[PDB]
Amino acid sequence: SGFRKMAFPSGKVEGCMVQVTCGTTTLNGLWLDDVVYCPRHVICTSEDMLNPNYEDLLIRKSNHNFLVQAGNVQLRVIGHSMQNCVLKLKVDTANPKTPKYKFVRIQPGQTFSVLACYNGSPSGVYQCAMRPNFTIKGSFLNGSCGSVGFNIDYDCVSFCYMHHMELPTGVHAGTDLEGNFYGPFVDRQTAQAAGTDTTITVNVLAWLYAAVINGDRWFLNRFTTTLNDFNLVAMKYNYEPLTQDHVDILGPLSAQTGIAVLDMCASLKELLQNGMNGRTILGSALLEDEFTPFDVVRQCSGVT
Amino acid sequence: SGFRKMAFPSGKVEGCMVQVTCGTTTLNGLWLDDVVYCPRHVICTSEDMLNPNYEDLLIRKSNHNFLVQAGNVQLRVIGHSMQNCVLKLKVDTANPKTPKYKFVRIQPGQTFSVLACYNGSPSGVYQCAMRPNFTIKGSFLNGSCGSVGFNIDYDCVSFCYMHHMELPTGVHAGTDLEGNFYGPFVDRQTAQAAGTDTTITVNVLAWLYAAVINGDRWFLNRFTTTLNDFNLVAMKYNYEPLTQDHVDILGPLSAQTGIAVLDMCASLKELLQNGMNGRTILGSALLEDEFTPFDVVRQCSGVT
Ligand SMILES: *[C@@H](CC(=O)OCC)[C@H](C[C@@H]1CCNC1=O)NC(=O)[C@H](Cc1ccccc1)NC(=O)[C@H](N)Cc1ccc(F)cc1
Ligand SMILES: *[C@@H](CC(=O)OCC)[C@H](C[C@@H]1CCNC1=O)NC(=O)[C@H](Cc1ccccc1)NC(=O)[C@H](N)Cc1ccc(F)cc1
Repeated sequence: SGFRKMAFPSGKVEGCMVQVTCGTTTLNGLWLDDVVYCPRHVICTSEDMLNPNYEDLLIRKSNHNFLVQAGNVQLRVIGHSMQNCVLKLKVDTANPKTPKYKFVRIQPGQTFSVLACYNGSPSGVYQCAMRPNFTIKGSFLNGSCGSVGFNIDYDCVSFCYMHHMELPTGVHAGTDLEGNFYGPFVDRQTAQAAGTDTTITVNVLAWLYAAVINGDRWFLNRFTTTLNDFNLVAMKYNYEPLTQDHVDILGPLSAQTGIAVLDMCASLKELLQNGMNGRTILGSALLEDEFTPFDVVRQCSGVT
Repeated sequence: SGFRKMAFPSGKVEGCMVQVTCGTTTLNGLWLDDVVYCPRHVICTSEDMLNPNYEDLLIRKSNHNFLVQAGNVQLRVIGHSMQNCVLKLKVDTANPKTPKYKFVRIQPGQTFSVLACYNGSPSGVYQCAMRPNFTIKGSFLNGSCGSVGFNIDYDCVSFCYMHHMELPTGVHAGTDLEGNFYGPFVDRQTAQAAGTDTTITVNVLAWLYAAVINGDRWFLNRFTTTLNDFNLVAMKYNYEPLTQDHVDILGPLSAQTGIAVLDMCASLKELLQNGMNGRTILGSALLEDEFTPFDVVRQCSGVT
């Protein structure tokens, strides 16, 4: 029993992290086979911030202008190209520690693990959700760009995020590993705003199931509701509408606990309208929305 | 910016995890050089658990009663012995992935990362604190015994915890890697109770500094206090006394924010006496006590 913010083991990703330096600028890269992927803003200076001419900046760069180090050991760059907002540096040594991997794009509300790195050295691992406004509430400092987010599906590492920037509101934005931003963001220093965020309803319901599995049941009465009645309340509290698909994905948790999905919706409706009245659920005094149904299963079942 | 529950990168520990089977009973082991360490209750059956006579059980077994697997490769056992509550199985091959390591015994209030494993396969990593009552609030299912906790100091893995059992209250108990339990617990299935738990004051103060660094400042007041005055309030609310060494460990956070520790104590005193009033600190409606001053520095400064 117990429930924690649990990340995937990070070893397979740690072995792929490198440092990329161009001029005075250093950030992280992801070394897979004979290519290093990193944010293309490594080729910028301060003069280029508002309107970087990335093609111009890259044409002026040779392979020798890129300094790639793995564990502070230099790899030699033998080619360079741009894909969207990512630079792809071909190196003359393939990474013998490359895991089976895929590049995936995650959907809003889904979670991933982030390996926070500085100067090619991993600092820590934590769990993040892609918010409905396509930002993440990460933990990143200067030097962290090129850190990646990932999930492990079976034995495949599914890379889904590469870190690029922090908005003034303290949230984070980045790309998939093909260099396309999540959300309405660009890698130039225009003033950019995220949309109003909302609460990920299906994930709150999943977390309430995790509480029931762990014995924290005080919020469970034998109440039930309809999907439409629940959504009329959810919207008053800035919760995402619940669809029948979301109901379907909660099936395994409903199956384990014996609590129908719309009964849990009724419990959540009561928690929203009346509050938690000083009580905690799974150690939190707020309703938590960064655990997916799969996250709860995997933690409450022991998948490896 | 940002602040998450962040674990250490787990790759150096992943390479040490093995599966140990004795008859029908399987759990995890830690493979370092040519020794595998695991909980000694692997040698037990149902009737042993009231009062396992572990010396008898161990001496009557042969090396061939132990099946150790690193992935799918079998490691032949060439000796078996017991140190306190840990079994040491000498194997015929040294682990080629053995990191620099130490076995350390951590003090109450300190944090560590847990690599939760099943059948020798890592499943996830999360951060834990040793509670003042010498239990941990972990996330463990059947098959997780032998999972370890650790910190990474420089490039040395400091192993501090190996998982053995769950108390009826839902909290967890285990040993250091010398096989000595934290707290008064024993590896017998008997009614065992943890003493009252208290809140780790120095950690709450570190988390309030993390909040200020991240721009949450509403709870700051203009007052100061003394260690003696504050400690009268701490004991009213079941907080651990604050020591001068705790004040000094907070100095790096005081230096970064310009808020004296005793000023922060005065702010915490008001939070304990009035609560939060439907406001939040770092996205929580409770005072969080599982981040040490170092965890905040390491995260808010980018230690790798
Ligand atoms: C990574 C840059 C790096 O490591 O390379 C050289 C050391 C860094 C990460 C953030 C710093 C602090 N916390 C972070 O998450 N990113 C930047 O500094 C980023 C560079 C950039 C990226 C894309 C367009 C323009 C500049 N700059 C910023 O994050 C600041 N906040 C400026 C900014 C940029 C874009 C916005 F929409 C708002 C604000
Ligand atoms: C690990 C055991 C394992 O993997 O062996 C393979 C068959 C497991 C971990 C707990 C399972 C569910 N969540 C956990 O954390 N440990 C046990 O099952 C443990 C075995 C044991 C260990 C030491 C003395 C006696 C039995 N048994 C228990 O944890 C239950 N809760 C019984 C118990 C034991 C000791 C106490 F103080 C209170 C309750």
